[PDB]
Amino acid sequence: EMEKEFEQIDKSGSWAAIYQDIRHEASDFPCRVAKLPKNKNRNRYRDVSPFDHSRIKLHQEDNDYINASLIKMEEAQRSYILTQGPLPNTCGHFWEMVWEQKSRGVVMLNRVMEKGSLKCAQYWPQKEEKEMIFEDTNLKLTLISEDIKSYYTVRQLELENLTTQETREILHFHYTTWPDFGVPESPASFLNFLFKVRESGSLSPEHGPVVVHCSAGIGRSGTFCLADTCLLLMDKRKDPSSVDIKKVLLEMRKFRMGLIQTADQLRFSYLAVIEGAKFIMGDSSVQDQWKELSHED
Ligand SMILES: O=C(O)COc1c(C(=O)O)sc2c1sc1cc(NC3CCN(S(=O)(=O)Cc4ccccc4)CC3)ccc12
Repeated sequence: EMEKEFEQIDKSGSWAAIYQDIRHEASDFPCRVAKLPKNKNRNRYRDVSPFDHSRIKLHQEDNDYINASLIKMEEAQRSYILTQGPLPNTCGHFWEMVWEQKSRGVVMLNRVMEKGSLKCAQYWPQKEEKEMIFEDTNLKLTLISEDIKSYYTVRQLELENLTTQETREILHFHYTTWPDFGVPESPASFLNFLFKVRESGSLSPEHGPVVVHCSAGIGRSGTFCLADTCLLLMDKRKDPSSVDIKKVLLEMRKFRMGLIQTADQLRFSYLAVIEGAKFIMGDSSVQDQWKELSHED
């Protein structure tokens, strides 16, 4: 169905119309807390807000607000937290959220500078010997190691609750070559990275939801989660034909606005899912193929 649909859309060249259709149907819920005056400086973009019903609340009495949404995919049985790139004033909240939600993985799909502008704060330590303390949320963060590939880096971080002295390992997955409002180089490079996240165990139901972020937390992040959810649905039923990508996206859009930002990002999601289906249905060669085609070395 999906590969048929994909061919029928490319032929008619109607990706824009298909994408706009989803924009039209998409849920609309209030974002009243996000729009409170006291939270203006907690939002990176005026027009990108978490719905009240699905927002992550910080466990504090001062101000519980963070620009983050819990995407809870009931049928798939996987949850994601989509959030904006933290601001210089919300890095402590970002890590507070990771701690409180018991996340094991953070997926970052942007660079700190893109198109000459700063799309995200430097919210993690770049050097082992220079750890970060977030005074406001009483948290310590230390770079333990990093594994740099050509187009993505995986970092091991240690997060410490300074109140309890409890520590956890966070894995940081940083895709560095995904342009804003753009698409990955190929399905292969995208899937190579997604499977890295998967193979880390960071997506396990044993943990809290993985935190996923680019700059606004909706375009690239939306693309990432849609592809992952569709592959997981397909996997559970071992039935690629049972997956309706647009339906999955619309469901996801119940939890955060604007997920997937361009028609081509939607088109790419189809490509990645169709290609990833090969692995799901038992082709044990494609994963090595993606690794080679990704040029990660
Ligand atoms: O590929 C990417 O990751 C692109 O990421 C983005 C940016 C970046 O600099 O990286 S800026 C930006 C996005 S997405 C986005 C959306 C946006 N506004 C959208 C938000 C979603 N809506 S909606 O879901 O339709 C609800 C709505 C909100 C406001 C007005 C009208 C409707 C459409 C406008 C403004 C800036 C940005």
